Amino acid sequence: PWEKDAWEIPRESLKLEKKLGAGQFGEVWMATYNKHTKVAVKTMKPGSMSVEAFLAEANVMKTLQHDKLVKLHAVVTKEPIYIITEFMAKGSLLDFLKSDEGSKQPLPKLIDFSAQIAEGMAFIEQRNYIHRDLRAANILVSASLVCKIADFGLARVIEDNEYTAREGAKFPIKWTAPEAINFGSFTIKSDVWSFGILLMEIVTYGRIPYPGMSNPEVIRALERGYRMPRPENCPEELYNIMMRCWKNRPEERPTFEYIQSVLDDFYTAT
Amino acid sequence: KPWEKDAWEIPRESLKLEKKLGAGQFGEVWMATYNKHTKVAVKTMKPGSMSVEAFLAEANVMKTLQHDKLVKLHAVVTKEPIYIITEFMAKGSLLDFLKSDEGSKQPLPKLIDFSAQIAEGMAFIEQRNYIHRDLRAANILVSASLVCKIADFGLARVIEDNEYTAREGAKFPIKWTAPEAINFGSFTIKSDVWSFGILLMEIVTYGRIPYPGMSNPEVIRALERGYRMPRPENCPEELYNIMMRCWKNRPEERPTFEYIQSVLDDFYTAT
Ligand SMILES: CN1CCN([C@H]2CC[C@H](n3cc(-c4ccc(Oc5ccccc5)cc4)c4c(N)ncnc43)CC2)CC1
Ligand SMILES: CN1CCN([C@H]2CC[C@H](n3cc(-c4ccc(Oc5ccccc5)cc4)c4c(N)ncnc43)CC2)CC1
Repeated sequence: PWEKDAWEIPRESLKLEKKLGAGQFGEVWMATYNKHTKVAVKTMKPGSMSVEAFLAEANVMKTLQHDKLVKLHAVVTKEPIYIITEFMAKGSLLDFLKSDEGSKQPLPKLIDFSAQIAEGMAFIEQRNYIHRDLRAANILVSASLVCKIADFGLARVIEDNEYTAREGAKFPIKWTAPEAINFGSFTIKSDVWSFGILLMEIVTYGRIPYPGMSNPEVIRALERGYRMPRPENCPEELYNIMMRCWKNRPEERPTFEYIQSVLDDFYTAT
Repeated sequence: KPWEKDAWEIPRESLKLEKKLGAGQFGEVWMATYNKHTKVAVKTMKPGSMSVEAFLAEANVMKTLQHDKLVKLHAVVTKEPIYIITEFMAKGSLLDFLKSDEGSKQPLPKLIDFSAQIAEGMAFIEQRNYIHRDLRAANILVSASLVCKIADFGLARVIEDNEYTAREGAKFPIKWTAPEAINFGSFTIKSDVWSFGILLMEIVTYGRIPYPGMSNPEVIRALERGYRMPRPENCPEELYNIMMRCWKNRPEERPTFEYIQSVLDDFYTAT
């Protein structure tokens, strides 16, 4: 139980133990808080995030408490910002699906992963929040194989400046619904499109979306009604959900409440 | 057979509009036949979009801007509303071509070829102390043999701002326009250079929107803080370096089109 009164904490309360990896806009560490609590710490790169803007958003994030969302524990306000969360022992779902243990998960387990993520996104949907960067790399997996959504809303507070431009694409074209690419219209419905791509990621154990296709080829193909074909070992029930998520009109995409209910039914059937 | 060089102001009756090519904000464009034998394009301006006297004054400058990489301005019709008669370009706009089945398959050397052709045309405009004012892939035309020609050069200056054109939305697009042109109406050959950089990104991405995922306010504030579009997939560093030169904050620090044309010509043969 993280101490409820510990929100803005000093940097010295954290002992960074092990570097888990380096991303575009920050690094993540396994750490010990106050000599006793194992946590994860995301240290943002200098210039990636404003303290005032992040804190204003992080005070919304921290209220998004749900079993399928990574728990946001604390922050460090000194530059550059630290984000302190629960530690997830099996890392990202993308890495897990491409590991020895995760590549062997049977189809019912894959459906269960998808249903867990859908339940978390249904919570975000009910709370009138938006993830903005849903993909398997932003799903974390616990020691007992519970999937939790990470980085919810974080893309909104990563600044676009000379420092972050050096790091490349902020959002990946292949996961992003057409209207957010073309019009910056990020909504829960653009999250629904991304969830469809994530579902394909899960069923393919982490294959790149649209294999063999460049980003321009993906955009133009989607405009002509192309959608990723159903791959091997993908049940039609699962593929049909993906196709619903990839409707061209955002308003015609299903709710996450609908998605979770259908995924839950297909889990028990499998 | 080439256009006759004393047929400038022509009667509307000399034109047979054959097929509408598309409807724009301030006018429409038609494939037409002139005098029963000459295939042309006709841009018919919407009523209220242009003054006949102001247009004629500018059109008499535009018609002297004759160059292989600029669309040839043949004739005009002065009765309201104005018609602009030019050569016909069989593959339409470069933006549409890059998003078509055939144009989406153009190899990288061809994309560099297109860039160098446009740069050659802009170097001519630069040498003639003219200003395009609305350079983007939508305003480049492509011929049957894949020659790229610059269209609408100078036309934005004679589109009126009134109750009629205000209903058509934004006159110039924010994400294509140099900051000093947005902020102070400072349209120069150097703001064209900025726009050419955005056009070069359009070409290498086969027509993607500039600044994907970003609103217009987000683009303006990001640029003020040194953000520039990152190098995309399958964009050589040579080409991206030219874009970055075009996007210098200070206009006088942007290269000339004579420089851009020479560097793109070098990179073309290398590819
Ligand atoms: C080749 N791989 C190497 C490992 N790389 C990544 C390294 C960091 C890993 N990682 C990332 C996280 C992690 C930590 C904090 C965080 O911040 C927010 C959370 C919610 C809302 C807003 C912000 C988001 C994510 C993580 C973790 N908590 N517990 C355990 N591991 C974690 C996820 C994998 C991925 C590529
Ligand atoms: C979805 N698409 C549908 C097609 N839309 C456009 C429709 C009009 C097309 N189009 C436009 C032109 C065209 C014609 C006249 C003209 O006027 C000036 C030229 C130079 C200087 C000043 C004025 C400018 C451009 C065109 C063409 N010449 N020959 C062949 N096609 C042409 C270019 C594409 C673009 C959007």
